[PDB]
Amino acid sequence: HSTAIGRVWLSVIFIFRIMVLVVAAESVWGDEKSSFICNTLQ
Amino acid sequence: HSTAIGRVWLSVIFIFRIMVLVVAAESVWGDEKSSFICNTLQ
Repeated sequence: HSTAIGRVWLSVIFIFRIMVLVVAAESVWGDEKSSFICNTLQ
Repeated sequence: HSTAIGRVWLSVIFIFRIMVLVVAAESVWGDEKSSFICNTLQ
């Protein structure tokens, strides 16, 4: 029922976001807090 | 040749400063820098 601009392009871009997020979830943001250190001793 | 106000009182006060400084030199100020710590990790 959808037109061509959303049937193809929107779905592909959504899959692109899914794949990029999966790649960047465990890898880029895996050590976001463990390696987040501050210069203070508190 | 000195008068009474400096022959007795001034000398005694000077000795008082000597004794107090000797007591407070190694004891009070002995760990002035070794125990001087800062909250930073730098």
